[PDB]
Amino acid sequence: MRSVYERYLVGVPGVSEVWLIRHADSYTGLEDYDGDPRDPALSEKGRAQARLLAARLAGVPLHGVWASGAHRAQQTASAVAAEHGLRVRTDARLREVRTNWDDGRPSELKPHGVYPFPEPEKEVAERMRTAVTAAVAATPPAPDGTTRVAVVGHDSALVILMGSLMNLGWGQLDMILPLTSVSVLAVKDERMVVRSIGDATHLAAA
Amino acid sequence: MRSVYERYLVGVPGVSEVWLIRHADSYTGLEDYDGDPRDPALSEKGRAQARLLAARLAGVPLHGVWASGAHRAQQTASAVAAEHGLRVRTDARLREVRTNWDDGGVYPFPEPEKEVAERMRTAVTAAVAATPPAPDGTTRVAVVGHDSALVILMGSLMNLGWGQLDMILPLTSVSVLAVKDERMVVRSIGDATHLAAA
Ligand code: NA
Repeated sequence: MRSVYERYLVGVPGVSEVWLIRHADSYTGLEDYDGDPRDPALSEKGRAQARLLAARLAGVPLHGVWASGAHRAQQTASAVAAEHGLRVRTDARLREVRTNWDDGRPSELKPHGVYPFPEPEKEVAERMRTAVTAAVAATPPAPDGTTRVAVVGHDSALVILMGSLMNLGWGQLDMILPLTSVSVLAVKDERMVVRSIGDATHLAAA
Repeated sequence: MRSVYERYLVGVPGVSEVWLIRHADSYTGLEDYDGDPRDPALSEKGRAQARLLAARLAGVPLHGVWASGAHRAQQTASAVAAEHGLRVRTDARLREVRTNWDDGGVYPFPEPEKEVAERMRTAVTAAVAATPPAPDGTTRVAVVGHDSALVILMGSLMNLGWGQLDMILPLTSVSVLAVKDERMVVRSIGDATHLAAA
């Protein structure tokens, strides 16, 4: 009967938490899209979100911080890591789904919910899952209590990961992850379970 | 994108926030509750969770606090409400789904799923309508309820059936809705990160 909470990773020894974080606001500070548009820094707004996120996470025990190689993810992760004495570790498997088609067009957003991206959903989920597993594997276990790892990534890849863990097809999990939102996973080896999704309540304060 | 944000009410102006909260731990002290097991107070562990939740929400503008008539919901709501000088308001429509059969995935309850969703959605709408708008900013109402009825509401708002939203809401978790009269959108689900705070 409690094989149902073995699959829920509840009351199970050696469960780690992964706090999936969408990066903060970018496209560069809005004097104009002044810098290199291919890898923009956080905007002035995004820098403020990243501060509120880093303050909220300052109060939590944290044992590793990972990000994609995108500047906007790195800069969000760096604010978080600095509150804890951690390095940011980088993994290309956390990059956003490929959105541009090779023939010249961008990815549409059909209402139906047929998956619209040129990189297949199962590929995105597999690299995201592998990254999450590898990050936990790379983190020494917390001295007391739950090993916790922050992972800073990108909206569509994060939702694709969470939907795959929840057995929900593209667009069934009909929500948009806020910038600097926190979604918590529970991880025990290759078992991985969604605990919470999309919380950006630290943006309510300021 | 313009149409997107209108679907999700993100960037739409007159949207209110409803922070749906599962009540804190109860059935209270020991194997043997010394109290009335039909309507238990929070446990020692539940009072601690409620303190953490109250400290988390102390820094958020809040304009109203509602709960079911269950003691464990009321006591959780009271701890939140006390940080803002608010009165706890009570609505029976926020009660847990009926769990017991009159005689004694597949939806397991005698109270059908759609009725639970309807009374929960109506309660949320009525609470927002009962809250004077914020002086400046988003009007925000905390609503303390029960795990199954909360998940049924969120699933119904996302056109998911029972079991598709395959999550259990932690005790004292916060799930945020965006509300505009009859439009109502799930923005976050199940966050109990204040219980990690050392
Ligand atoms: Na940088």
